[PDB]
Amino acid sequence: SLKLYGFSVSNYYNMVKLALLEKGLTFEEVTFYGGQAPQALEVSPRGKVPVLETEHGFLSETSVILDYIEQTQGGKALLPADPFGQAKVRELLKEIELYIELPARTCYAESFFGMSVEPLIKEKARADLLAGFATLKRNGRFAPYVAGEQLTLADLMFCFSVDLANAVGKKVLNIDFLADFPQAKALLQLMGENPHMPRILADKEASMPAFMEMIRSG
Amino acid sequence: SLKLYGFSVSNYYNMVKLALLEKGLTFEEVTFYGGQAPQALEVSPRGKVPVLETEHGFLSETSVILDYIEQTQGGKALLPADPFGQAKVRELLKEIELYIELPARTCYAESFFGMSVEPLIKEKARADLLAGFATLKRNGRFAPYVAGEQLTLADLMFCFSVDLANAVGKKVLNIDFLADFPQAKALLQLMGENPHMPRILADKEASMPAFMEMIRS
Ligand SMILES: N[C@@H](CCC(=O)N[C@@H](CS)C(=O)NCC(=O)O)C(=O)O
Ligand SMILES: N[C@@H](CCC(=O)N[C@@H](CS)C(=O)NCC(=O)O)C(=O)O
Repeated sequence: SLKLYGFSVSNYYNMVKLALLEKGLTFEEVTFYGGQAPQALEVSPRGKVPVLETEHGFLSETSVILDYIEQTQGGKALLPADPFGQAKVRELLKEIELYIELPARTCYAESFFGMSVEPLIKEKARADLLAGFATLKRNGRFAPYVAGEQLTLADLMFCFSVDLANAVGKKVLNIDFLADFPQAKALLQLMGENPHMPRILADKEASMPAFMEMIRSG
Repeated sequence: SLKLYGFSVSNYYNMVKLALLEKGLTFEEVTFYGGQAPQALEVSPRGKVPVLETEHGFLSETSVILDYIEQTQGGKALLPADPFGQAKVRELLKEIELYIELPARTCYAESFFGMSVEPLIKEKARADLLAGFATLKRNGRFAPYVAGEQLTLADLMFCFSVDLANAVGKKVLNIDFLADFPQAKALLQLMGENPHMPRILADKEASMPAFMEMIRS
């Protein structure tokens, strides 16, 4: 009965969507843009997307949602079998989220929505991203996947964060992070050949006009 | 065996320290300040503190270290047994980290280290902290603990984040967040009565001059 609330232009939503698809699980998509409206905050407490509705109620936060799905659902494992290896996947997932996705996100207004961001914000984003990509290069195994030889949750955070982060680099900061990170470049192409990727990208394109109208409205 | 790398002034280090003490676990403390030095990056890949050393190698990131401890170690459980309840604890912990601790942290230079922060950063922190405290109010159960009737990992993130965020509020932003959040004020006093808190605070005070000296040079 799992329901995934969010929208197909959301990168964090697509991470959960890809996990569900990779694991062959049944789910219903519900269009939800989150935000600060009182009715939105009742679904998602900080107004963030995605949210997973279960028999027990709503769960928000991609990393938390993925762990819940891994614990409770069947289908292909997206973690290794040993505790320390599981924690390494989660370490890499958290590094990409905190030190690549979130800093890149501070510039998405400029890179994607045509609205310049403050110089101080770009300065901090540049430093944080340089440090984030350096952490990933140092800690990632890329064998070929982020954590080693098998697809794991960390690869979902990677493939839907590093693409946008690189676009922010080239468009906003004059830096092509992937140009000198061939391990990462190879993985991004490899994740692009995932059999569920065409579905993800098709749904994203199909959903883009409504999302942009939502933007221009508020 | 377990070694905990970091320093007792670090709030993230203290969260893991408290989890280990609360679980009755043996561990060794190793003074480590992280940073961008090559030798430090070998231990902690983003240069952050704390890091746990296990028989298998180093793990960084407090939330990750706490989960690893819960999954592998003996002692008092700091999560409920049911998987949805565990996820709700982790949601609350993540929300405190991302929406309270990290925005507050953008202002620590001023609140703690005598270095004034830019207005743009102060105004962002104000709006983020107001929202993060609202999220915690609406999602937390405070019964009396963050997630319900029992102490969990989310209370560790809470008791070592919300103290500092309130200090930022009063000193930097002219807002006392806890003044209108009685369930949180009450929880913070309860956590302060934990039998391991005096050791944590004494170690912090003892470690302060060396930390400040590292900062100066
Ligand atoms: N910490 C959240 C962040 C997710 C997030 O920032 N989602 C974006 C869409 S990709 C969002 O909810 N934006 C709408 C808003 O912030 O109001 C998570 O990990 O799931
Ligand atoms: N995401 C990290 C945050 C750790 C963190 O910011 N620790 C601080 C000390 S409390 C630190 O390593 N600061 C020194 C530095 O950034 O170089 C975690 O969750 O453990």
